[PDB]
Amino acid sequence: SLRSDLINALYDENQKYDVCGIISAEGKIYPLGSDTKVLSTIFELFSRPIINKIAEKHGYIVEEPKQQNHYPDFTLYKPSEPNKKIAIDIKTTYTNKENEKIKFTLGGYTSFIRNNTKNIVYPFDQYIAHWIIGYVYTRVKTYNINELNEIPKPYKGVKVFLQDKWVIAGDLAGSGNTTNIGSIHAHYKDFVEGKGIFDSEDEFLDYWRNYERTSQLRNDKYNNISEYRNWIYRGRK
Amino acid sequence: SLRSDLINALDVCGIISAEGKIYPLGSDTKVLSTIFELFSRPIINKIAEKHGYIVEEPKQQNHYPDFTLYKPSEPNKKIAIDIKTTYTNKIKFTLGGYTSFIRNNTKNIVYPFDQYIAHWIIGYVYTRVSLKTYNINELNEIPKPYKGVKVFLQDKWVIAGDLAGSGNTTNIGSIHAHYKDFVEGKGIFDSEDEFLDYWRNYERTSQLRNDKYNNISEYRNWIYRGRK
DNA sequence: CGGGATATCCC
DNA sequence: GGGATATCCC
Repeated sequence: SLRSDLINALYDENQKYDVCGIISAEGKIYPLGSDTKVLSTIFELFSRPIINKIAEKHGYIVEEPKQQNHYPDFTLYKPSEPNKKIAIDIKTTYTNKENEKIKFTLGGYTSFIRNNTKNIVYPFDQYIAHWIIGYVYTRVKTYNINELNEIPKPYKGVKVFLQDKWVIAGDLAGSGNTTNIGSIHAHYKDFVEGKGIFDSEDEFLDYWRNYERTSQLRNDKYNNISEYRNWIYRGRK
Repeated sequence: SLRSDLINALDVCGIISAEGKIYPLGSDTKVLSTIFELFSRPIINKIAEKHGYIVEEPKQQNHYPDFTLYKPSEPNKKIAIDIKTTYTNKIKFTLGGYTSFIRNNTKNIVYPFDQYIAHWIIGYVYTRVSLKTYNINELNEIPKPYKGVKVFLQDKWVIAGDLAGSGNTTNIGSIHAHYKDFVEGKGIFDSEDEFLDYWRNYERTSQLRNDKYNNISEYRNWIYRGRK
């Protein structure tokens, strides 16, 4: 399927290559640093061609944002069906020891999920799927092309997975002032297998559309999945 | 000097795999920020060596500055260098938080704020204009996500404005002007002392700033008032 | 854990 | 001018 093939291509290309730097028209090569700002940029760029090709095999079109700060990284769809869109977002995080617990920031919880047309390419309801391509990496002179093998890398053991956002979503925020949804805090395996805490995508969306911004307000409402469900049981009170 | 030299030392089109496949750039700003920083590190390190200065980047991620230069002899004469980028279709940059290291000497900074003697800003300005990969010899067919790019070096305090560069992330806003004013260093502050005092007492929201000051005129009237 | 840092932009 | 975009830190 579009999805099986997408995961297949990503895992293959990744388990194969390694980006080692940026290159100028003149042929000079600048190495990379081990900050997630760099690696994020790198991993997003490394994925766009693959996404494009797979999207093409399945007759989908691929569109990116025209203005920045608008979700998602890639919007796929078929013209003959402009309402069943797929949202693909590439998220990155790191690890020092291999197979350690990781967590991702999964997007704002006061934007497009609350206001159908807020900071999003297309109105929220036009998408039927929200996929996250997560990358996990381990943190470890200009150059000539003929040197492409000696340039050192600021990363190791790069792992990647694709999973539906709601599935790997957690019940705790990923950020404070930037009010981001936090993912589950787990091993790479649970992400692949989709061992999340929500039962449905409606449960996911409800919990975050009502999540209070601060622990003080949440202390009155709910601070976690257990209290959310109790909150529901009582009649949202 | 170290400064004129770097000024003097001062067309990337993709990332490359050790294999040799060239992955293009996205026409965005988070991309170019990363690009421009990577492009700068070599230049800075080459010039730094010339002057017997050590270059240290951060270990922790949310730690200013991008680069710390210094002679192993004079460890309290450190220089802070930070790369900032903006785009053109007058411009403005975000110049760093005004609630961190400028109010708390050792907060989110590689070395205690008191050990730095200069805070330089290397600014890049680009004019914003392929989902295929390419090969080394195809470099001439890859579409660029930017039409032009200007760069400048300047002291942080000289190009600082009186309005915040961001709300929830509380950044210092630069002056809102032409590239030439940046290079000219046509600021609004009279000194680095005034720049620091203005941003040290800045309130986060407008309502709180409403009974203090929200611009340079107001700050000056507030000082005369006896800082209240 | 949650608040708030890192950089830059938009309604 | 407040709050979006991505991810991290203690």
